[PDB]
Amino acid sequence: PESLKKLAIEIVKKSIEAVFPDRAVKETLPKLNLDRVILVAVGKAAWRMAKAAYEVLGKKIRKGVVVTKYGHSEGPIDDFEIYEAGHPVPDENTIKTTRRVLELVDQLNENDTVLFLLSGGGSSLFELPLEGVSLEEIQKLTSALLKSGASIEEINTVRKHLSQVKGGRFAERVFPAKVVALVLSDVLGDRLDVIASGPAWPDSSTSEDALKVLEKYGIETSESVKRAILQETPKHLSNVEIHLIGNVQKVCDEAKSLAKEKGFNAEIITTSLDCEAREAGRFIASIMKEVKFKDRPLKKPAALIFGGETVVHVKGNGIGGRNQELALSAAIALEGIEGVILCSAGTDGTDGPTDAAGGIVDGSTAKTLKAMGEDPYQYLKNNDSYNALKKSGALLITGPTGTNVNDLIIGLIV
Repeated sequence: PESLKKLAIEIVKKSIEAVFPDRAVKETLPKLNLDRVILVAVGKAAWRMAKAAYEVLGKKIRKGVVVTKYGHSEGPIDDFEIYEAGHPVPDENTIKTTRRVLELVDQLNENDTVLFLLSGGGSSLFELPLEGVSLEEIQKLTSALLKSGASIEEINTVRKHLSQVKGGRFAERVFPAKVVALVLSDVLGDRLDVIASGPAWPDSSTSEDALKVLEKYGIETSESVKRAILQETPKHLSNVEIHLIGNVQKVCDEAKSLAKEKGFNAEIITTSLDCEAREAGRFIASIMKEVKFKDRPLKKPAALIFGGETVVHVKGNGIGGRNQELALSAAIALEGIEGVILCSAGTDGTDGPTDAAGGIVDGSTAKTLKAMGEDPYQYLKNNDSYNALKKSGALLITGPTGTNVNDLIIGLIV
């Protein structure tokens, strides 16, 4: 009873380890046989990904540079240059460090290779406007577009046409050298045209597209900006190889195999979960009830695996997060059923603005709350999932993982 809870926590903890930067790199990079390497690592996981590459390659790296969030770097790595910069918004340090990265990659020859180690936050952490466009203008134009209700693709079209590195321009500067990118994806569906706005990915959108977006949302812009946009972005790239070394699929696969390794009939139901968090908790609960009482779509002992990135339409003023709402909603749906554990987790280690990664619940959780005089629906209505789970000993606390590939959910039935 106690032990099944422990079993699911271990599976969740060990599944996430499969996408820690160190292990993700070491399980991929050696197979690629890289030589004459300039290492460029950008992202919230930049420092650990760089350290792991150094250990694989050593002096085959001729120069290394690291840009990550303030407070994220963990000291020297041989003689690599270690930098930190603005996130979630780019600042003067972003400009400085990006400018330095372009000094490291210009005038390389066909025989050289850039090892591009990429994780979350790269739109903010990797940026240098085109000559005559200001960072402020970029900050302001983005915010104007968001507020006006522009789509992420429309924001992206405009951003790529204001930048020296987005929209494939980075790969274009590395030319004639090769780009081999290792990507640790925090974007659902691992869309490389969106991840960091595709600095080593061709930009299918045009200057015309960018200007039509601004016109569409009535956003006024300088002459400087409009004539910066007229410089078309690379429509094709010949010097790039991309490998996804971490994403939500890898994490689901590892949980599937860890679960099998423990005697469970295990399957992945989906890795593209994106609906409302509380409604997803009920759907998953309904599947668990099918297994429990009808022994399908898996026979007991069963392990159902889910991955994705749910959302919460915030109506109240509580504290919580998507994974904690998904768990709290499920505990309501599973009240009174023996033999069921559900465990949800942000692979961050951080669900909402909290120290918890998610929830760990069963058929007693809701009645533990009722027996204390609390009402589970009221915590959910008020978006106060964190507190409901703390009161019933159902918070999953992992700590920061040093990675982010969205959400893992696991349901066990016996």
